[PDB]
Amino acid sequence: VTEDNFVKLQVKACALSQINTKLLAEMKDLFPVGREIAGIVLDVGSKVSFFQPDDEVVGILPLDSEDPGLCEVVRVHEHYLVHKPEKVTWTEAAGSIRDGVRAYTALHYLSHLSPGKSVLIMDGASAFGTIAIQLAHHRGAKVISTACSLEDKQCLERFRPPIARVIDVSNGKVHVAESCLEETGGLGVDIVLDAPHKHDIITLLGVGGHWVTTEENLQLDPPDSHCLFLKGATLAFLNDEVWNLSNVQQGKYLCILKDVMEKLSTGVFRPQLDEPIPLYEAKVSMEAVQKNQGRKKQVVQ
Amino acid sequence: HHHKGLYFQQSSTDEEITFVFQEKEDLPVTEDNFVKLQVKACALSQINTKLLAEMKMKKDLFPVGREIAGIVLDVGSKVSFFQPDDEVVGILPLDSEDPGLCEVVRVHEHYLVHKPEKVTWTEAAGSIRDGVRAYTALHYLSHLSPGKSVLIMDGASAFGTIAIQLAHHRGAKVISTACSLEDKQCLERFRPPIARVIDVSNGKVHVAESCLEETGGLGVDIVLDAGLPHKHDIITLLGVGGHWVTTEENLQLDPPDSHCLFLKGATLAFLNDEVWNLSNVQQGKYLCILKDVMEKLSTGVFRPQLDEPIPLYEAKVSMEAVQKNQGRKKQVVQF
Repeated sequence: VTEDNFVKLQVKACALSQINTKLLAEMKDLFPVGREIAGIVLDVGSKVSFFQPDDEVVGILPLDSEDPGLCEVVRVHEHYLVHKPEKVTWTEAAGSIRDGVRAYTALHYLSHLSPGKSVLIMDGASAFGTIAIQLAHHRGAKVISTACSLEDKQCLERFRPPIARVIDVSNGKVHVAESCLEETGGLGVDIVLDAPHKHDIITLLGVGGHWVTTEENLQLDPPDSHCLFLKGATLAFLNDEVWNLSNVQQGKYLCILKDVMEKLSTGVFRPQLDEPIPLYEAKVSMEAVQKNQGRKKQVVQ
Repeated sequence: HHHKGLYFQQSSTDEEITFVFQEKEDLPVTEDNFVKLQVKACALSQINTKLLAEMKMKKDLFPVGREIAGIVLDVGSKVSFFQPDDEVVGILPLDSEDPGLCEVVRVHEHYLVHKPEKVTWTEAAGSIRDGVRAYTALHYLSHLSPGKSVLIMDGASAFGTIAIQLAHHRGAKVISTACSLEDKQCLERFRPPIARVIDVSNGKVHVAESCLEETGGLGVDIVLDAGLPHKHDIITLLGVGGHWVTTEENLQLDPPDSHCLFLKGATLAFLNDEVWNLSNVQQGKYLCILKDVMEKLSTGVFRPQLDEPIPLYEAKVSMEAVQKNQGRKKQVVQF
C-alpha cells in the first residue's frame, strides 16, 4: 500500500551487499534485505514532484526502510532516488550506485584528486576497488594497488589503462611501504584508501597525505599520531551511511549519485560483478556474501 | 664586516634553552641561489625545541629569528626571482644557517615572496607565519565555506586573531573560547562581532554543551585547536562530516573516541606549518600561500595583533618571554 510523499516503483535490479550487524545493533520482527535498487516508478504519492510514473530510477534505500529492496516492487521516499541514464543498463546501475558513492566521497570529499597525484588503493580487485581505480585513472592519478590473491593479481594487471604497480600481499611478506615509497621517488603516497598494519601506512604517507580509513574502532598511539603530525597528514573516516542518516546533506549526496550515473552513462566507470541471478536462491547468494566471500558484485534482476 | 645575531644554546639534562648575542660574519652570496637581505623587520615565535631536535642538526649555537621582511642587498649567480632593492618577506627554514635576528641575513630564494608596498615591514613580518598557519588550517586541512560553523581555540592570541578574521571573511559563524579576563575583553573588541565567546575562566561552562546549543544540535563543522577542553568534549561537539584540526603533536586517540569520529564521518588533520620547509618538495604551493596571505594583508582582511616594535638589543629579553608564552600580542624587532 502506497503512502503520500513516497513512491512505489517496480524493481529492475537489486544488488546486495554485506549487512552490518552491529550498526543495526547500535541503531536499535524482520530484517529488510536489499538497498541498491534500479527500478521504474509505478504509482506516485500526492505530493511527490521530481518523479512521474513510467520513469526509470536508481538509488540506495535507507537503513530504516520499512520495505526490503529484495522484492518485486518497493516503496521509497523521493529524495533517496535519482534518474537512471538511458544508456546505462539496470544491473550496472544497481551494482554501481553504492560503490560509486563510496569511491566518490573517499576520493573527492574526504580526499582530493588531481592530475599527477599518487593513491594506494588497497584490494583493488574488489568491486569497490575496481570502481575506485577507474575514478583515480579518470582524474589522472598514478594508482598503486594491493592484490591479496593470484586471482586478484591477474585481475588487476589486465586493466585496459594499466595501473602503475600491483603489490601482491598474497604471499607471506612484501615490503609495501618500501615498494610504494620506491614507486613515488621518496615522496610517498598522497592518498591511501584503506577501504597492511598502520605503521606501514603512516610511513608510506606522503607529505600532507590523506589516510582515508574505514576502520570503525581505530586505536592511535601518541608516537603514531606524532609521525602524522610531522607529515601534516589527515585521517579521514569513510562511513557510507552518513549522508542517508543526516538530513542536511540532502543535495551533495544526490549530486554524487547523479554524477556516479553520469560517468556510468559515459562508461568511465565499469563495475565488476557476478552474472545476474534472479530472485529465487537470492537468499543463498546473500548467505554466501556475509561469509567474507566475493570479489564480484552480486545483483538480482 | 660583522653583525650581531641572536642565538640560543641548550643544557644537556634540561630541555631549557638560553639566549645569547654573538657577533658573526656576513655570509657572502656567490654562485648560488642565495640572496643577501638587509633585514628591516623580524617577528618572534616560540621555538619548538623538540621538533628541532628531531631534525637531527649538530650545532652548539642555534640561530634565532625566522619571520623576516627586508631589502635584497645582493644575489647569487643563479638567483632569478629577485634583484637588489626588491622588498621581500619570508620565513627562514628550520635548518637555516643565519639568524633572522640580525641586520643582514642570507636566505635561499625559494623561501621569499615580494612584499606589497602598502604593507609595513613590521606588519608583513608579524603576519607571514600566523597567516600561513591560519590559511592552511582553514583552507587546506579544512575547507572554509559560507555558512559553516568554526570553533576556534583562544582567538585572543595572534594566530586566533588572524584565524577569526579569515573565518569571518569567508562568511563563517565563529565560536571561540576565551580564557583570561583580558582575553574576554579582547574578543569583545572585534570589528565584526563573533557569534559566541564561551568564557571558560573557571570550570563553570561546558564548551560541548554551549557549542551544541549554538549549532542547534547539528554540531560544529570545523574545530581549530592550536595554542582547556579535553579530547572527548571536542569529539562530542564536532558535527557530522566535520574536520578536527589539531596542533597536538602527541595525541592519544582511543577506540571509543575514534568510533564516534567514524560514525560522524569526521576527518582529523594535524596542523604543522614546518611541513613545507622540512620536506622541501611542493614548495611552489607554499609560495602561493605566502603570496595570498600577503595579498589578504595588503587589501585589509588581515590586521595582525602586533605589539609595538622593539630594537635588536631588547630581542633577548623579549625572546625569553616569547619562549615561555607570556604575552598575547605579536613581538616584532624593528631595524
